[PDB]
Amino acid sequence: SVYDAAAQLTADVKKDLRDSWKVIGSDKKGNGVALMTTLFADNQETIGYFKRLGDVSQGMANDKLRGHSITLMYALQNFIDQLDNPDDLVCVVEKFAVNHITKKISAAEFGKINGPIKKVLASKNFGDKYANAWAKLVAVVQAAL
Amino acid sequence: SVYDAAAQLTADVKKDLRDSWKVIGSDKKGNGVALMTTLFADNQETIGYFKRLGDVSQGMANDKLRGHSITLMYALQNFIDQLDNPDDLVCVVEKFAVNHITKKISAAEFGKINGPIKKVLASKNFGDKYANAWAKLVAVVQAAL
Ligand code: HEM
Ligand code: HEM
Repeated sequence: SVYDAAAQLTADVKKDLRDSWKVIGSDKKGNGVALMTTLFADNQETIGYFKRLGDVSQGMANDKLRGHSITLMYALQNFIDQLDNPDDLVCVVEKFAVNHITKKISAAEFGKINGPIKKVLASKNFGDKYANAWAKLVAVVQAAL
Repeated sequence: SVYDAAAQLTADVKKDLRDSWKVIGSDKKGNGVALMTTLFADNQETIGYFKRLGDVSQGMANDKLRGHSITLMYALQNFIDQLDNPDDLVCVVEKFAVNHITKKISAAEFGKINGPIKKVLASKNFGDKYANAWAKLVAVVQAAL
């Protein structure tokens, strides 16, 4: 239940999400591409889903990948801004869930983003505490897939 | 090209876009839904394109419409944040252009959003000068359609 999952975002979890987002969200292009390249490097079996982006190994040089990556960061910005109201968080999460359901992305595969998030956070000195907080947010999307 | 349309956005235009967005972008749920409902009221012929959202006459109560509207405002947030780097603005604009091209939305049809934007801007007392500035930003997207 996406609603029960949203209920797991306690005061402490929301605080850690906001605090870390303040840093990671400051460079959407840089960290956005970092997230995607890490996903492709650690889970090569997911590259096939991104055929529209062309050669993803080009990273920042790939205009389609850069556009996609920046936009992805605004989806996270959206989630963070909706933390105050569970009803609004759920409706935006379901909107993005549909985008992935159409691309045939399951809850299990969506969860493969946790590894990359932990790595990007770690490179900014945010440890497991923050990685686990973000895993709870990702879990809300997984509940809608 | 799209680059040309973006590179032509002057300092004065960017100033008006940012100043007005500070206001209309401050209430994404409220102004986002207002934009969509106004589009449906003045351009009823577009209602059919949004069948995935269900009964759009339900307004704010429609969770699918609310989720869509909030997300639309983040696409605008994206554009506004990329104003000073045409290269980044272009790649994000082309990304969203693809979303509409797949939905069979022509450049002329995309331009129908100018009416709703002008009305929402006016509701906050931003006049024709601001409506003209936004029309120039919409024109960047039209260059990709
Ligand atoms: C933090 C997690 C993630 C977020 C917030 C996110 C966000 C997004 C956004 C905003 C889009 C654009 C939707 C559109 O306009 O069609 C997108 C597209 C896509 N996402 Fe994700 N995504 C995430 C994780 C993943 C993962 C882990 C996979 C795959 C294992 C995945 C697969 C896809 C695919 C295949 C597309 C379509 C790309 C294209 O053809 O343009 N996403 N995602
Ligand atoms: C300020 C201008 C506009 C912006 C920034 C914008 C933004 C968006 C965004 C972000 C999406 C979601 C993309 C996706 O996840 O697939 C979307 C979907 C869509 N847009 Fe727009 N849009 C604008 C104007 C228009 C206009 C004027 C029309 C119609 C004449 C239109 C028709 C559509 C349609 C049919 C969809 C698909 C909705 C669905 O089935 O989920 N858009 N738009």
